[PDB]
Amino acid sequence: SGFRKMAFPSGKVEGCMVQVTCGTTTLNGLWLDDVVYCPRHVICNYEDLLIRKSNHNFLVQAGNVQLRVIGHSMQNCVLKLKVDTANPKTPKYKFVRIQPGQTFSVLACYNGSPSGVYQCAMRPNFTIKGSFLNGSCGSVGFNIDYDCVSFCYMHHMELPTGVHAGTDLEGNFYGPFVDRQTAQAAGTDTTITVNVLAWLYAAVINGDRWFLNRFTTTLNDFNLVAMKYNYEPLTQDHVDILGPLSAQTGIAVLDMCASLKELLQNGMNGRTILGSALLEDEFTPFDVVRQCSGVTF
Amino acid sequence: SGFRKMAFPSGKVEGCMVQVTCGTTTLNGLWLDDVVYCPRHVICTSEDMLNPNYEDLLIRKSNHNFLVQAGNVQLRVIGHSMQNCVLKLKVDTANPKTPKYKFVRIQPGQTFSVLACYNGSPSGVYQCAMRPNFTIKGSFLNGSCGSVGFNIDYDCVSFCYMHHMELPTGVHAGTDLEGNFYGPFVDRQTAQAAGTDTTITVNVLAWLYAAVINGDRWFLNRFTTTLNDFNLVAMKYNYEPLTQDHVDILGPLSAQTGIAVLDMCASLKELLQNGMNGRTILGSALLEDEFTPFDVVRQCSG
Ligand SMILES: C[C@@]1(C(=O)Nc2cncc3ccccc23)C(=O)Nc2ccc(Cl)cc21
Ligand SMILES: [Cl-]
Repeated sequence: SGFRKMAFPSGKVEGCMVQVTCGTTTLNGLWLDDVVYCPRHVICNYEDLLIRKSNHNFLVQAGNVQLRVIGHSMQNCVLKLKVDTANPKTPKYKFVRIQPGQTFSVLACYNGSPSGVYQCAMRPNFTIKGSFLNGSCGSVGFNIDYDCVSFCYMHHMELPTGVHAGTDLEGNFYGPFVDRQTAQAAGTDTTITVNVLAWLYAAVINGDRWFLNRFTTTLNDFNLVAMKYNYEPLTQDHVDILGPLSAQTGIAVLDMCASLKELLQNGMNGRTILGSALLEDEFTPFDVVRQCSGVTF
Repeated sequence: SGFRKMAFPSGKVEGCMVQVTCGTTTLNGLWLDDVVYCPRHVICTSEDMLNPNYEDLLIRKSNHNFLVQAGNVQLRVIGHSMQNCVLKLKVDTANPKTPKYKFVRIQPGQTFSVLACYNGSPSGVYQCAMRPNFTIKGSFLNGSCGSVGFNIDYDCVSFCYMHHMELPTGVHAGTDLEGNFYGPFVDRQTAQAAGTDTTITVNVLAWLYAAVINGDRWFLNRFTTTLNDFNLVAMKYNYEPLTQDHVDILGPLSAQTGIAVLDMCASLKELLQNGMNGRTILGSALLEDEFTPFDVVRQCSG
């Protein structure tokens, strides 16, 4: 029993974190093979700023050992520093771009030194509600699938509302954001409906059935209610994805949708679901199956 | 900005997790130097669980009965001793990935990260607090025994918990790494219940200071309270008595925000009386009690 916001073990990623210094700016780098990936704003027209830099201007540090930079290129908003030493601790990895609603683990780092690990979700507005201070830039988001680390996020900036914006590891931002000091705002956020439903199934699995009802709804009627409560549209793909949880608990997806419709119109009424007074939307249907079945890495 | 339930990076601990098999029972072990620490109930046969005599069960076991596995490599057990409710298996190989470590016993209200493992393989990491009733509200399935709780302050890993059992309410009970249980619990299948839980008042106040630091002041008020009057109200909501030690511990947060501890205590009393009124504090509709005053300073400043 128990349901917790659980991150993937960060060990495979810790072995990659390095400190990248360029002039006054100090942030984190991801050292994979002989390349160190970091936000391109470490140099701060990035093509013009980078052409003025030499390899010895980038001081890379892995523990107490300094890596010597032998090349530098830019791929969208990420700087790829070619180094002389290939990281022996480089895990099996892939660079994946995640979709909003998908969750990942963030290894927050300051001065190439991992300080904490937390779970979060790519919000529908392409921001993440992270926990970052100055020096956290270059901190990465990842998932582990068997023995392979899928890098999906690299932290770049904090928006004025306290939410965070970053890129995939190919330097492509999530959202309509740019990497410079300018007026940028996080768009109106929405709740990840498929994730709330997954968390309601986890609650059922954990012996919390008060919110269940004899009712079931149509996908059209659920989406009409969901749009009114700033909830993401639930697709037939989402219903199919919730299939295993629906099978395991005995509550059809549209039965749990009638439960969510009642929770949205009526509220929790002094009650909690999995120790929460709010509808949690940062557990995907896969996170619920992984935690309520015990998959290992 | 941002406030998250943040666990310590688990890497230093992952390198220690091993699978301990003794007969039918398979659980996790913590391999530090040439010793593998695991719950002593690994020697029990379920029908030797209501009233196990571990000294009698262990005297019957030999070193080759304990199959220890670190990855695909099998460790050879060369000795075995028992220290309270933990089994210490002396192995022939010292773990090269052994970090700088200490065994620390924690007090209720203290938090720690848990690296949940199954078959000596880490599956997840989460942040926990030792509840005032000495249980933890973990996320554990069968086969998670031996999973450890830790804090990684500086470069040293302080091991504070080893998972042993799940109580009938779904909460978990375990020991420090010296095998001493937290709480009035025993490693027996006998009827054991978690005592009435309470809210860690010092941690709620710390989380309210984190909220002030993050620009959330809606809950603040023009009132102060005596410490006695705060506890009289707090006790009625099942909140732990706030001691002068707790007030002293909150001193730095009070200094940083400019809100005296007893004024933050008046805000808390008001939140207990009124609730949130559709509002949230740091994305929560409930008063969070699993962030110590130290966790708040670490996450908000360094
Ligand atoms: C092995 C066991 C235990 O609580 N294990 C578990 C530990 N943690 C989580 C579990 C979730 C589901 C099932 C079993 C879980 C048990 O089933 N009875 C019993 C009695 C005494 C002790 Cl010290 C240990 C146990
Ligand atoms: Cl303590």
